[PDB]
Amino acid sequence: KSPLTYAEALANTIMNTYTVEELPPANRWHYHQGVFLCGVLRLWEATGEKRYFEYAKAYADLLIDDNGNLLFRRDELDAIQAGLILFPLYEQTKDERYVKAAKRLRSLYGTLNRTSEGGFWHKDGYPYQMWLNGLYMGGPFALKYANLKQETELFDQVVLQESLMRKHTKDAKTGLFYHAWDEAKKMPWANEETGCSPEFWARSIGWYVMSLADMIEELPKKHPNRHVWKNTLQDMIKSICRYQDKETGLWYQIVDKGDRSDNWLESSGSCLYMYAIAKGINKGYLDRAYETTLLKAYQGLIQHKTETSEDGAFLVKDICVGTSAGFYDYYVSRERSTNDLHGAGAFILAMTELEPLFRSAGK
Ligand SMILES: C[C@@H]1O[C@@H](O)[C@H](O[C@H]2OC(C(=O)O)=C[C@H](O)[C@H]2O)[C@H](O)[C@H]1O
Repeated sequence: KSPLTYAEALANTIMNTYTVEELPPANRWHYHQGVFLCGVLRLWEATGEKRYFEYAKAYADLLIDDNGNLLFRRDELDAIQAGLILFPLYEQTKDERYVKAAKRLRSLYGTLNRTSEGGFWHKDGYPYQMWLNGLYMGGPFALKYANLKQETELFDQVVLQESLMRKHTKDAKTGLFYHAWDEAKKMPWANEETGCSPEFWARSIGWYVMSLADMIEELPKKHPNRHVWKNTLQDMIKSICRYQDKETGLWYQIVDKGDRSDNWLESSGSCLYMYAIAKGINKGYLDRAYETTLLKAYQGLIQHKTETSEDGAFLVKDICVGTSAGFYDYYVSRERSTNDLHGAGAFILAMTELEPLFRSAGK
């Protein structure tokens, strides 16, 4: 029941399930594998087991050639996320192929379309729409690159993107942030007055809090946002925990509507909150009192969402598949999948930040 034990169990199950050539979407550079591999590389640093490092490197090498060339969806913030695996790979090998690949992804920022205030469109196919998920897809990578190449322009970039998102999607009443915002107000889900989508979808908010929790330490010392983001995170975590499931300790697909019978407890979102809370506590951004909420979620997660198959495979169920911006009925109707990379990555990542607290609990 130690966090890392489950993390390795799930990691090995996924790796045994897919060769790096099969890791879905097969032979594509995408954030599905990106988040899972970020988890795998984090587990590597925590255990020192070379095969976690080698598996991640295998996927990178399948897509990045001898000259650092990489094929990717050029209009999506989503394409940048996997770039996060390039930093630990480069730091360990010093192979310039990874820095060259990272530069191709970093060069995308200047080619992307933006809203009138400068917020990146989530994709070319989603004109003038900012989705919370985008903060994680393009934020952390930008800061990691900023520190690697001493390009301060990227600090301002992330600060702007984050402020624009919070400004347009944060709900005063609940403290939760709406999934998406359409400056053009052309999408059917765009509120005629605010331009926001109608629901608080767990994972989207989860991507946001994990981002804040990880990006604070990347900012230069004394940076104005070290305090802005810490405070934003405290308020969001406070808001989020107000909706934790009293019985299971988990969170619902649609955060603020757990009473509805068509709603349900979703795994990846819960894990992302667990990660942000654990991370926040370890870095001193959140009151250590949150440890109980965290350990309660861990208990419910393992108890209600995990099991081992007759064959010995560790399974995490109720992970929502890739999802777009929409209405309530669309969100609750999303396919629930077992070991979907969205959830596997979130699960493993959460276990790596949880472990430390788990071992110092009571001290
Ligand atoms: C190409 C597919 O586009 C969407 O269906 C999904 O990606 C979106 O949803 C999510 C998510 O966390 O569910 C994250 C991305 O930021 C967003 O673009 C699929 O995952 C994509 O494969």
